[PDB]
Amino acid sequence: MGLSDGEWHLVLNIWGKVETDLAGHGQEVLIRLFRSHPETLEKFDKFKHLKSEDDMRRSEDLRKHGNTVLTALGGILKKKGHHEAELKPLAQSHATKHKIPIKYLEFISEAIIQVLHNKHPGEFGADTQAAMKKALELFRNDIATKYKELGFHG
Ligand code: HEM
Repeated sequence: MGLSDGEWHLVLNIWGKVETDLAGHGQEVLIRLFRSHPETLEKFDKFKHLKSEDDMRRSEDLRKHGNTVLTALGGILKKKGHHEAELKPLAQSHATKHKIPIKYLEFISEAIIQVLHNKHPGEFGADTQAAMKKALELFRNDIATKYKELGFHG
Protein backbone atom coordinates (compact mmCIF):
# COMPACT_ATOMS: atom_id res chain seq x y z
CA MET A 1 0.00 0.00 0.00
CA GLY A 2 2.83 2.43 0.83
CA LEU A 3 4.71 4.50 -1.73
CA SER A 4 8.49 4.66 -2.14
CA ASP A 5 10.40 7.95 -2.04
CA GLY A 6 10.59 7.78 -5.83
CA GLU A 7 6.86 7.22 -6.15
CA TRP A 8 6.13 10.17 -3.86
CA HIS A 9 8.60 12.17 -5.90
CA LEU A 10 6.61 11.46 -9.05
CA VAL A 11 3.37 12.35 -7.25
CA LEU A 12 4.78 15.66 -6.02
CA ASN A 13 6.34 16.44 -9.45
CA ILE A 14 2.90 16.42 -11.02
CA TRP A 15 1.37 18.01 -7.95
CA GLY A 16 3.83 20.87 -8.34
CA LYS A 17 1.99 21.73 -11.56
CA VAL A 18 -1.46 21.43 -10.01
CA GLU A 19 -0.45 23.65 -7.11
CA THR A 20 -0.02 26.61 -9.41
CA ASP A 21 -3.81 26.61 -9.91
CA LEU A 22 -5.75 24.70 -7.30
CA ALA A 23 -9.11 26.33 -8.10
CA GLY A 24 -8.91 25.65 -11.85
CA HIS A 25 -7.77 22.07 -11.56
CA GLY A 26 -10.32 21.56 -8.81
CA GLN A 27 -13.13 22.89 -10.99
CA GLU A 28 -12.26 20.53 -13.81
CA VAL A 29 -12.08 17.64 -11.36
CA LEU A 30 -15.58 18.38 -10.05
CA ILE A 31 -16.97 18.81 -13.55
CA ARG A 32 -15.50 15.53 -14.76
CA LEU A 33 -16.76 13.79 -11.62
CA PHE A 34 -20.29 15.16 -12.04
CA ARG A 35 -20.46 14.39 -15.78
CA SER A 36 -18.85 10.96 -15.50
CA HIS A 37 -21.03 10.11 -12.48
CA PRO A 38 -24.09 12.37 -12.32
CA GLU A 39 -25.28 10.58 -9.20
CA THR A 40 -22.46 12.26 -7.25
CA LEU A 41 -23.88 15.72 -7.97
CA GLU A 42 -26.78 14.67 -5.75
CA LYS A 43 -24.52 14.91 -2.68
CA PHE A 44 -24.06 18.67 -3.25
CA ASP A 45 -27.20 20.65 -2.38
CA LYS A 46 -25.39 23.80 -3.51
CA PHE A 47 -24.65 22.55 -7.07
CA LYS A 48 -27.63 20.34 -7.93
CA HIS A 49 -29.07 23.24 -9.87
CA LEU A 50 -26.12 23.25 -12.31
CA LYS A 51 -27.53 21.40 -15.33
CA SER A 52 -24.88 21.95 -17.99
CA GLU A 53 -21.13 21.96 -18.42
CA ASP A 54 -21.17 25.65 -19.22
CA ASP A 55 -23.20 26.34 -16.10
CA MET A 56 -20.67 24.43 -14.00
CA ARG A 57 -17.81 26.40 -15.56
CA ARG A 58 -19.52 29.70 -14.75
CA SER A 59 -20.20 28.71 -11.13
CA GLU A 60 -17.79 30.64 -8.93
CA ASP A 61 -19.15 28.55 -6.04
CA LEU A 62 -18.12 25.38 -7.92
CA ARG A 63 -14.70 26.84 -8.67
CA LYS A 64 -14.24 27.82 -5.04
CA HIS A 65 -15.12 24.36 -3.79
CA GLY A 66 -12.67 22.83 -6.26
CA ASN A 67 -9.94 24.83 -4.58
CA THR A 68 -11.03 23.66 -1.15
CA VAL A 69 -10.98 20.07 -2.36
CA LEU A 70 -7.55 20.14 -3.99
CA THR A 71 -6.04 22.30 -1.25
CA ALA A 72 -7.01 19.62 1.27
CA LEU A 73 -5.74 16.85 -1.00
CA GLY A 74 -2.46 18.65 -1.62
CA GLY A 75 -1.80 18.95 2.10
CA ILE A 76 -2.42 15.25 2.44
CA LEU A 77 -0.25 14.29 -0.50
CA LYS A 78 2.57 16.54 0.66
CA LYS A 79 2.66 14.59 3.91
CA LYS A 80 3.37 11.49 1.83
CA GLY A 81 3.19 8.40 4.01
CA HIS A 82 2.62 10.30 7.30
CA HIS A 83 -0.69 12.09 6.69
CA GLU A 84 -2.72 10.84 9.67
CA ALA A 85 -3.40 14.32 11.09
CA GLU A 86 -4.51 15.85 7.76
CA LEU A 87 -6.69 12.95 6.70
CA LYS A 88 -8.59 12.37 9.95
CA PRO A 89 -10.83 15.49 9.95
CA LEU A 90 -11.60 14.92 6.26
CA ALA A 91 -12.75 11.35 6.95
CA GLN A 92 -14.72 12.61 9.93
CA SER A 93 -16.48 15.27 7.86
CA HIS A 94 -17.27 12.90 4.99
CA ALA A 95 -18.61 10.20 7.32
CA THR A 96 -20.90 12.54 9.32
CA LYS A 97 -22.08 15.85 7.87
CA HIS A 98 -21.73 14.62 4.27
CA LYS A 99 -21.85 10.83 4.06
CA ILE A 100 -19.74 10.01 1.01
CA PRO A 101 -19.42 6.33 0.11
CA ILE A 102 -15.94 5.06 -0.73
CA LYS A 103 -17.18 4.34 -4.26
CA TYR A 104 -17.57 8.06 -4.93
CA LEU A 105 -14.10 8.68 -3.55
CA GLU A 106 -12.91 6.22 -6.18
CA PHE A 107 -14.84 8.17 -8.83
CA ILE A 108 -13.19 11.44 -7.84
CA SER A 109 -9.78 9.73 -7.77
CA GLU A 110 -10.51 8.66 -11.32
CA ALA A 111 -11.55 12.19 -12.25
CA ILE A 112 -8.34 13.58 -10.76
CA ILE A 113 -6.27 11.16 -12.84
CA GLN A 114 -8.17 12.06 -16.00
CA VAL A 115 -7.79 15.81 -15.44
CA LEU A 116 -4.06 15.54 -14.76
CA HIS A 117 -3.58 13.43 -17.91
CA ASN A 118 -5.60 15.84 -20.03
CA LYS A 119 -3.97 19.01 -18.64
CA HIS A 120 -0.40 17.68 -18.21
CA PRO A 121 0.37 15.02 -20.82
CA GLY A 122 4.11 15.61 -20.75
CA GLU A 123 4.55 15.51 -16.97
CA PHE A 124 1.95 12.80 -16.40
CA GLY A 125 3.48 9.74 -18.04
CA ALA A 126 2.69 6.14 -17.18
CA ASP A 127 4.95 5.96 -14.13
CA THR A 128 3.68 9.23 -12.65
CA GLN A 129 0.10 8.13 -13.38
CA ALA A 130 0.70 4.81 -11.64
CA ALA A 131 2.22 6.60 -8.65
CA MET A 132 -0.63 9.13 -8.35
CA LYS A 133 -3.12 6.28 -8.66
CA LYS A 134 -1.33 4.52 -5.81
CA ALA A 135 -1.35 7.63 -3.63
CA LEU A 136 -5.11 8.08 -4.11
CA GLU A 137 -5.66 4.38 -3.32
CA LEU A 138 -3.75 4.87 -0.06
CA PHE A 139 -5.85 8.00 0.59
CA ARG A 140 -9.20 6.19 0.02
CA ASN A 141 -8.06 3.18 1.99
CA ASP A 142 -7.05 5.29 4.93
CA ILE A 143 -10.34 7.18 4.78
CA ALA A 144 -12.19 3.88 4.70
CA THR A 145 -10.35 2.80 7.85
CA LYS A 146 -11.56 5.92 9.66
CA TYR A 147 -15.11 5.45 8.28
CA LYS A 148 -15.29 2.05 9.99
CA GLU A 149 -14.35 3.60 13.32
CA LEU A 150 -16.92 6.38 12.73
CA GLY A 151 -19.70 3.85 12.17
CA PHE A 152 -20.12 4.47 8.41
CA HIS A 153 -19.90 1.51 6.01
CA GLY A 154 -18.89 3.81 3.11
C1 HEM B 1 -10.32 13.83 -2.94
C2 HEM B 1 -11.49 13.65 -2.33
C3 HEM B 1 -12.16 14.78 -1.53
C4 HEM B 1 -11.58 15.77 -0.86
C5 HEM B 1 -10.05 16.01 -0.68
C6 HEM B 1 -12.64 16.59 -0.31
C7 HEM B 1 -12.51 17.74 0.44
C8 HEM B 1 -13.54 18.45 0.99
C9 HEM B 1 -13.40 19.58 1.89
C10 HEM B 1 -12.07 20.14 2.37
C11 HEM B 1 -14.61 19.98 2.24
C12 HEM B 1 -14.98 21.15 3.19
C13 HEM B 1 -14.48 20.88 4.61
C14 HEM B 1 -14.85 19.50 5.12
O1 HEM B 1 -16.03 19.10 4.97
O2 HEM B 1 -13.96 18.80 5.68
C15 HEM B 1 -15.56 19.14 1.56
C16 HEM B 1 -16.90 19.26 1.69
C17 HEM B 1 -17.80 18.52 1.01
N1 HEM B 1 -17.50 17.37 0.34
FE1 HEM B 1 -15.69 16.70 -0.11
N2 HEM B 1 -13.85 16.05 -0.70
C18 HEM B 1 -13.59 14.95 -1.46
C19 HEM B 1 -14.51 14.10 -2.05
C20 HEM B 1 -15.86 14.29 -2.06
C21 HEM B 1 -16.80 13.59 -2.90
C22 HEM B 1 -16.39 12.49 -3.88
C23 HEM B 1 -18.03 14.06 -2.62
C24 HEM B 1 -19.39 13.66 -3.21
C25 HEM B 1 -19.56 12.78 -4.21
C26 HEM B 1 -17.87 15.07 -1.59
C27 HEM B 1 -18.87 15.81 -1.00
C28 HEM B 1 -18.69 16.93 -0.22
C29 HEM B 1 -19.74 17.85 0.15
C30 HEM B 1 -21.21 17.69 -0.28
C31 HEM B 1 -19.20 18.81 0.89
C32 HEM B 1 -19.90 20.04 1.51
C33 HEM B 1 -20.05 21.09 0.43
C34 HEM B 1 -20.51 22.41 1.00
O3 HEM B 1 -19.74 23.03 1.79
O4 HEM B 1 -21.65 22.83 0.68
N3 HEM B 1 -16.55 15.19 -1.29
N4 HEM B 1 -14.88 18.20 0.81
